[PDB]
Amino acid sequence: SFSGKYQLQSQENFEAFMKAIGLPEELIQKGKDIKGVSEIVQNGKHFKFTITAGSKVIQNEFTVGEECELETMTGEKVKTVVQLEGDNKLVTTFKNIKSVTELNGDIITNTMTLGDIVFKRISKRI
Repeated sequence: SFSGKYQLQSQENFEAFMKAIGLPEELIQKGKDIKGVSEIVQNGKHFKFTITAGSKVIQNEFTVGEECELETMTGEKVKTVVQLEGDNKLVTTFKNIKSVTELNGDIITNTMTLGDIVFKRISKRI
């Protein structure tokens, strides 16, 4: 069940992922200490998610199966549609990033693999 407000506990590769895409060392060292609340609201196919990322709040929505324009960090828009397996895995290919987001009980992993980089957030359902 995806309807919940999931706050960040243990963050693996924030320095290696953010410098590989295009972000500053000041916002990497500021947002590593800040535990960000990553909201997800499932209706069914529509998913309205609100990520509180450091200072600025970045909110977007995808429809499962049908094409969706989500904001990428370096650019502006990316056509990348999510497939839902088992009521737990949200799998998509973003800007060369395999975003594998599995729900295990009352947590959520977000494993964004950019080639050799493995960016693993572990955010608990709160």
